[PDB]
Amino acid sequence: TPFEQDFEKDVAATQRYFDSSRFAGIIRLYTARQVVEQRGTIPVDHIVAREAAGAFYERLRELFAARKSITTFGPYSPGQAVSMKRMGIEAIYLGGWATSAKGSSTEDPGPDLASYPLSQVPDDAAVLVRALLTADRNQHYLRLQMSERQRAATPAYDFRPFIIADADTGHGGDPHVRNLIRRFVEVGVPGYHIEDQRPGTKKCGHQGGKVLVPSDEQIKRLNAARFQLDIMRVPGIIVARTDAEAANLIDSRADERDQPFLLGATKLDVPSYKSCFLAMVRRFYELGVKELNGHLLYALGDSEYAAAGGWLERQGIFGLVSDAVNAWREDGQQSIDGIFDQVESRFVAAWEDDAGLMTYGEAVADVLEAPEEWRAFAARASLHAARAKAKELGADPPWDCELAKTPEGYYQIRGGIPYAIAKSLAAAPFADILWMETKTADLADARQFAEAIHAEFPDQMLAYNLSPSFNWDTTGMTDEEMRRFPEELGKMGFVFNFITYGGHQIDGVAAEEFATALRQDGMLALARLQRKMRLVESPYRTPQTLVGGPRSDAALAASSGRTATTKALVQTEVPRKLLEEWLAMWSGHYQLKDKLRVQLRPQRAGSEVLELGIHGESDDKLANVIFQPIQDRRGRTILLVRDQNTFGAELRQKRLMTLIHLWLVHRFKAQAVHYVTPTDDNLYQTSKMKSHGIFTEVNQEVGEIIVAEVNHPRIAELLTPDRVALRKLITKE
Amino acid sequence: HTPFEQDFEKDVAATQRYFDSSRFAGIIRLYTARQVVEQRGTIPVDHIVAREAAGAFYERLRELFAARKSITTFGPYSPGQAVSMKRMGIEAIYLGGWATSAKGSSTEDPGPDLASYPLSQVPDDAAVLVRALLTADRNQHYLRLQMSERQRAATPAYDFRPFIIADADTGHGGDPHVRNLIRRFVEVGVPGYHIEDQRPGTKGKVLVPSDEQIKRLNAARFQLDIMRVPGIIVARTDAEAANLIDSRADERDQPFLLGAVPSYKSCFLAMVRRFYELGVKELNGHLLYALGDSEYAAAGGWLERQGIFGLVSDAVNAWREDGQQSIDGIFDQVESRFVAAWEDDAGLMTYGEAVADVMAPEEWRAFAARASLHAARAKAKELGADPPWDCELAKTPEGYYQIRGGIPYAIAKSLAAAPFADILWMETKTADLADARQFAEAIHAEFPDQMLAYNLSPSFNWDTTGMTDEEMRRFPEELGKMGFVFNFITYGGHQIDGVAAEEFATALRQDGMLALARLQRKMRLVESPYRTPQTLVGGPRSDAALAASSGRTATTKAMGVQTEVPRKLLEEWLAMWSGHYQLKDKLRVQLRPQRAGSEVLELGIHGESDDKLANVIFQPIQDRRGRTILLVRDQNTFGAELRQKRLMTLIHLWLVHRFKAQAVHYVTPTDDNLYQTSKMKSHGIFTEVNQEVGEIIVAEVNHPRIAELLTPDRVALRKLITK
Amino acid sequence: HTPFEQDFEKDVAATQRYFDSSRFAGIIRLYTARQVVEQRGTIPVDHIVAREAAGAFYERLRELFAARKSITTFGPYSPGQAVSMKRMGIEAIYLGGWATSAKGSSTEDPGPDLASYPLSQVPDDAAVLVRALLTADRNQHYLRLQMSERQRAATPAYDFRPFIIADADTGHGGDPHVRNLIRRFVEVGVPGYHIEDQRPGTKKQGGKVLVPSDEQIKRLNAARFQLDIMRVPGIIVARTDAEAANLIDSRADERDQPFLLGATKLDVPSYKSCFLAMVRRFYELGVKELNGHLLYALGDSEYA
Ligand SMILES: CC(=O)SCCNC(=O)CCNC(=O)[C@H](O)C(C)(C)COP(=O)(O)OP(=O)(O)OC[C@H]1O[C@@H](n2cnc3c(N)ncnc32)[C@H](O)[C@@H]1OP(=O)(O)O
Ligand SMILES: CC(=O)SCCNC(=O)CCNC(=O)[C@H](O)C(C)(C)COP(=O)(O)OP(=O)(O)OC[C@H]1O[C@@H](n2cnc3c(N)ncnc32)[C@H](O)[C@@H]1OP(=O)(O)O
Repeated sequence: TPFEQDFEKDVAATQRYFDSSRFAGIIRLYTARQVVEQRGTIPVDHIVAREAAGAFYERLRELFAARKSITTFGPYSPGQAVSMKRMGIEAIYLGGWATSAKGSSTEDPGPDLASYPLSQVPDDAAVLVRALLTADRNQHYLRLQMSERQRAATPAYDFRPFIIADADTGHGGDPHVRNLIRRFVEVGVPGYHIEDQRPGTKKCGHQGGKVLVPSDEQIKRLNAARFQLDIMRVPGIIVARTDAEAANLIDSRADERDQPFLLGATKLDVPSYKSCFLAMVRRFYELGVKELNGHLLYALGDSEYAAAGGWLERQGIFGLVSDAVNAWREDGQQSIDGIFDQVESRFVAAWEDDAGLMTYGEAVADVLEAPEEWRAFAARASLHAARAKAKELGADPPWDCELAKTPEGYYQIRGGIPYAIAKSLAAAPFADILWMETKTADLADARQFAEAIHAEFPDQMLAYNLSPSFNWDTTGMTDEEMRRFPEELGKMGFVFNFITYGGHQIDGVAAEEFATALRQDGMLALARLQRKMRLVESPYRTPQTLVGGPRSDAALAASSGRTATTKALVQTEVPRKLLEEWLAMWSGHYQLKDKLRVQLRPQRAGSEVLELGIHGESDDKLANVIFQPIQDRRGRTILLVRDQNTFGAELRQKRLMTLIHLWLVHRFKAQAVHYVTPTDDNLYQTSKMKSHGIFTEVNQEVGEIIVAEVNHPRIAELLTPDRVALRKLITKE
Repeated sequence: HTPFEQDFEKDVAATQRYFDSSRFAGIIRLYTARQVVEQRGTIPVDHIVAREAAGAFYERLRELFAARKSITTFGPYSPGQAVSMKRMGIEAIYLGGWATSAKGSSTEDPGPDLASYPLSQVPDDAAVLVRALLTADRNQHYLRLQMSERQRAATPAYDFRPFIIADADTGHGGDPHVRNLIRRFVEVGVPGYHIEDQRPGTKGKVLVPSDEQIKRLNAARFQLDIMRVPGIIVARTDAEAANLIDSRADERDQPFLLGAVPSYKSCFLAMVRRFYELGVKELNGHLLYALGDSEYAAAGGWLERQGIFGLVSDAVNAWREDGQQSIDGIFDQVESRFVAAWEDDAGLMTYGEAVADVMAPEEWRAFAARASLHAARAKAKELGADPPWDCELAKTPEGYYQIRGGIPYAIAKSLAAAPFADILWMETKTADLADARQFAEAIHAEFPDQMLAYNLSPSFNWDTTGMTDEEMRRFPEELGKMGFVFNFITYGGHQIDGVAAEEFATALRQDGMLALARLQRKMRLVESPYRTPQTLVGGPRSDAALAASSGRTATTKAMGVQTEVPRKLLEEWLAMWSGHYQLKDKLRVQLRPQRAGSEVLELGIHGESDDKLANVIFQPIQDRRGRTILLVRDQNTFGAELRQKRLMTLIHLWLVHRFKAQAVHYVTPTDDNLYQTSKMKSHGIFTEVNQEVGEIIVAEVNHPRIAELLTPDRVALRKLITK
Repeated sequence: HTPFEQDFEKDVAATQRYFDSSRFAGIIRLYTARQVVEQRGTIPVDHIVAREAAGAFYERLRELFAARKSITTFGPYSPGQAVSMKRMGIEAIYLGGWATSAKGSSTEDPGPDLASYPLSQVPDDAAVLVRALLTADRNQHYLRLQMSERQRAATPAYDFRPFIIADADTGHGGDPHVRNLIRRFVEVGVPGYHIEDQRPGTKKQGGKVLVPSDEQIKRLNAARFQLDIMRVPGIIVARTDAEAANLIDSRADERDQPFLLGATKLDVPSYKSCFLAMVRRFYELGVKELNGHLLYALGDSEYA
């Protein structure tokens, strides 16, 4: 029947899609049929996400093969996202941290607990996608107005939405994951990252209490994600993150893959950690601190309280409680917060110490005093399997992991890179990119991970996070090592590397500076910003054009049939064009035939150190000057020159650099020029420039500094608009 | 009287007292206390955030108005920016439609400021700011409770009250739209709102009549009264730059109406039809109208006589010559010449100007300026003047009347609105104190107590004004003197957000992770809260919440380097110095940029009273190989009795160590500077010292001697201080 | 011709064909194919739900028009009601501002039909209906796949295509507002929209204010422009409220001028003057409540 044919057709199409190279080495826990059953009859098409996912994945694969990588950050505004793409960053990251910090109209801003509605990050992403798509429409409108030559001169930016957004833990089970993924796709996001934490379990300001889930639950999240993406015909990029490097807890011991990393007590005559904790709290309560009534949460038996009480007595913890409660009364019954913390820390240490906390592998290893054969077996063995092997070998050490459980019921695990590897390997067949969460930026830790993964999956693309809070200047790395760090990640197969909430940070610094500047220097604060924007030729210079006014006018013209009523320059800096005209004379006299362009930008971003460059038709830098203007206390300006070049030998001793100096002196109203660590050429140059009368006086501490005082009469003479004196200078008359 | 009637009378009385309070002195309501109470229903509501903010914010503005002072602010583009400006000590916040338009939302594409977003858009934006501020306050207060009383007197507490004036555009329609818009602002906690006298969706600037503007303001006040919020209503006029108005009905606008030949409309459509007929199919705007043959004929005749049809032929030929591309540019050329021709021939002027051409001259001008059309005609006919004047003839195709925009019209509008508004605001493009004065003086002549507001366009090129840097610095203070109490850089946040993103993206591609290192260094130097971002967003208070929620059962415990030479080092050296010369004064070291975001630093030594005893304004510079030089531009040991005791030598030792300096350059040194550096050479701090008297000192650092002095035993250092 | 120029010319040609298709027979556009393509940018988008619904829905209406037949429907107040009426075999759905006003939202108090809600309000309502219909279809189709061939022939399959004509009120302002409103409808899958010739925020029998025909036409043209950009052949319904209207906010348009009322006894003072004078008398006789005259600055001569 037509009905059956339509079905078989889509199943076949879906099957081809499944079997395409895109999903090589990917396992699905469902059939093409199971996907088509969900799709209904009325066509839908999430084209933005579909096309973005394709190009973005192909591009990452390309960079993986070349051992290169994208290095990006999280934009905190649509403007920031559009800006990054102009500056030529290929892809964008969007994180839950910044989403948490920003809040919304109904969500108070706060810490990254992923406590917002699951719609929060997609809602944020939607703004970025609309910003990018709009930027593209505005760019394309302007480019249509341009001539072919203008189009080859002005650059076209790539505003495709290559985004990998934060899906947190999935915000629940499979219905939550699918809903979350659906919301991302619908707004055009092609990439999503899911971590192996338990939801609503995150702590701030502690180096403890990070709770993982079993690997089977993580895998089902990834599989659920893939299912949803398949239904929607979007080849979305699934990033599987593990938090196992820094984790201490897991909410279940059911999965065999996690059981090697379970910690347990070896001294079994010790009472449970839970019992001992609650007994300690109950003692505080009984001694009269009514505040600490946490024990009322549980219904623990008298036998357990007794046993636990005995242990706390022996170890002198009950002693510390008495002392603490007495200190509490002495102070005069104030916040117990600080005093309780003191006792708890000492209690935890005492329990850990006495209980003999280790893995089952470590426990059986102690009884065997081959050693290294066992470690390898333990690391890949379930609990039931490891016990069987040990008993066969005549080892049967006392080991109980139930005894080490927290009050909530979370089991303790040995966090570290080995555990991160174990988890990531299990997840590799269900994910396109793997990511080990890290606090510390360290290439050795990254290598350990990357090598272990690639040993079993040579084609597995990776991702590396860079915490904005991590103090880089405590690593002891050189500036040059810091510069190369992103490239070193790329070499190890980490293709997508991100400064999570970079946008949040730069947004803050900028607001602080401008607010301070406005109170300090009034409207000069805005003047200085505007100057900065003109120098780098920022689009924000003309903000009406930036947001898309030209295209909007066009729309109004179309809407109104051109009936809508539309009827009713002072120089701020010495223009680059002036030097280009001088270089036209110079190029003429020496008969060079190369049209010379002048460029003046900061040598690096947001630097006071400028670089003037002379560029040929091939865009080769013929000459340059790296300098920085400095004012004295009265506002008198000095040009400080750190480097200069007329790179071509056959362009030297023709006063090319003298023309540049004349422009720089005029542009910056310079009274003097200081050359720091001059060369021989520099001594010869400045001495002759003194003879031509550009400088009145020239002092030279050979090898260290040249100080050249400007001859203002002679500058004025050369700058006369008739260019008589200037023509003589160029021709050497 | 029944309980029902008593409850009513009570609230009416309470509402009447509220009406009559000094807060609303000189304010006219077009409704009674009864009319407000009958809207309120039975079930209590309380918009406390907006209510309390409005009270404090209004009192504060009144305070600043009487002292001839003012708040100078900008529009934050993020909740972080809004919280930041309050830390930096800015008292109030502006929120504008421009930035809201530019940002967009999950369902709104970002774009130009046409106020084409849903009326909920700006309130939704404001809600984030209010929540950010309220949360900042809760986080601050939590931390301050943990502090001791001496820590609380040491650390400063910032004011995070939501003093916001948000953009209500044109009101987004009639009274139901205005009330809905105001309601949405109040519900999210905004205490101030600004409404302009434009026609919606016309952003060629079209005003509305003053009666419509007033009804918007009155509608706003009504809604605020219902909600028991003494909200700050800002009445803006766009009449300074306007050319059109969508009605001639209001008497207050009639003095500014321009009037005249065939109608401007007929002549325009005939011109367009000619382009169409000559073969430019693109220009078919004439199909919008059903203009009669008689009108087309008349209009055609006029265009022929004046040679406009001539210009069309020429234009269409140029269009074909180029090769039939966009007519946009060519049509504009012709339209401009056409407009000029029509204006010229029609004799386009106000009715006052028309009768003036035909009682003294100056007596008439004064009468015309305050007279309706019917009134001005009556007076003229009585005086035996009856000039030909038709304003219908000058109407645009849409039907908008033409008006004489300018500061005089802005004044006329603002004066009519003054009894219904708390703050008046003349929209301006150009920053100009003379234009501001003209406005301020005219308003204050009739309303001495009327508070004003001044907008500062981010796009306005300040360096084209010809003002000095010092004049630019004083501009905000000069506004404050003329009674402009609230002055704002509309979308400042948008601009600074952009520059920051450009720089960091460029920095990241240029210097990799050093781009982040440098940002972090900057944050440490100014001691920014963003240094510890976990604390900033409110982690400490969140942990407390988790402890309460869990009864301290939730597991938080586990089982199984100096980045810069610290200021403290110098403080310890100054403790030795203070000791030897027996000063009782504990000396504090401060090193911040001399002005915001500058490479030029200022090290300052501060006493217990926070008086600056000494300072050094310097800036580190690298050569091409990375070698560092300290460039000193100024230096002071301000107290004469603290001089020649090697105070400045200790500071230099620290600066040289902190910045790994190989040399020190002093630019435009004084005599004291020559004496100082010469003696510092004798103590061995410098190896060589060259001095071009009055111009520059170059001092090369003696690394052996620096290392010696920095030895942790401080033997050499002790000798230096005491000798 | 460069690849850039070729891609442009291609889309303009495609757009021109679309313009000239029979679908838009007798329809005037005040803009060119070029002016539409200029707006579209580079990155593909596709509003397929609205596009396909618009096609089928328009063809079906044309069919019924030629047969002198019609769809008789109502406005569903819930997604359940919308799905239900399709089961009962009603072909198309209406969605009105009245019900949207009466229902309110999480931030909008329910109230009279003044179209004072944000312009996003009715599209937000429509989005629920479209999702309800699309979901009903997916649920139906899932069950029908489980059924045998015989069962399929037995049990009827309902048509849950989103044939909706939704209320765009007056356009909620000028062309930017209309285009934004239309865009929001299309994005959620609505293929039909109705725009009336009233002045916004003017609704109250009597006191019904119309706008000139040139302004109404520009709304419709602005709507068409937006639909063309988005490649959706959307059904534009032009409503007139002129049957019961008494007022118009301008006399500029020639088409309305035949219907203008005027005074023939010219020795009578203006209606405005007489109204304000009446109110001022109440005020002067001591009713302080009636101070509406303070809104205007009417001269002494006019008051006299
Ligand atoms: C700035 C610093 O602190 S680092 C030192 C700068 N950079 C370098 O040393 C890199 C190598 N050097 C160079 O590239 C070039 O020689 C530069 C940049 C120093 C000078 O560039 P040029 O284009 O040659 O300078 P320009 O032509 O303006 O020279 C000005 C005068 O000095 C003369 N001059 C320049 N270099 C020399 C030389 N090596 N020997 C003799 N005379 C010289 C020129 O002939 C000219 O005088 P003239 O026209 O009367 O003969
Ligand atoms: C920095 C520029 O670009 S120009 C700005 C210069 N600033 C001023 O002129 C402001 C007023 N002057 C001053 O405050 C001083 O010049 C300052 C800034 C040097 C501060 O002075 P001090 O804190 O006394 O500097 P300090 O004591 O470290 O001087 C180092 C040596 O020079 C000596 N010295 C300082 N001033 C004098 C002087 N006027 N005459 C002789 N010797 C002097 C000191 O005694 C010391 O040597 P000694 O103790 O072995 O004899």
